[PDB]
Amino acid sequence: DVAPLSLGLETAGGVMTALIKRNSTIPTKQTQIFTTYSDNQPGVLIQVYEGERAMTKDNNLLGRFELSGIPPAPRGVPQIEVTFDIDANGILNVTATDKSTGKANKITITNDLSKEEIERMVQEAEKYKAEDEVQRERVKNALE
Repeated sequence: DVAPLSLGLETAGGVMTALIKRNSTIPTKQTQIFTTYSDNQPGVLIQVYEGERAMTKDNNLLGRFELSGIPPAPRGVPQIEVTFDIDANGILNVTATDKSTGKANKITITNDLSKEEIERMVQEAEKYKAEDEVQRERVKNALE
């Protein structure tokens, strides 16, 4: 019925950027536009995470994929359309599309987390909220 944890990707500096918030009713789909952190960046590495912590290293890695062939441009210029989709079965599909070329790549996360594991993660996020925000502040929608 609901997404037990927020689902997002890593933005520059290892920042957790959530596309689907914890407790969102499913099926659900959210889209955000991202960009490159470096000049003439030829690709973006999409790193899929689940959890409530501000930094991705403190959340659970679900999977990674690369989107290559980004045409040369200054940092912050390319437009990468990222869509997180949860179907009726609770399965997550993540797609990244380069708006200039139309090139897309995707990953489907399979469940081949218990109530206590989810509760531990939510509680830990509440306990370390300040340390987490300090780390986030020092390091917007740019991807590496």
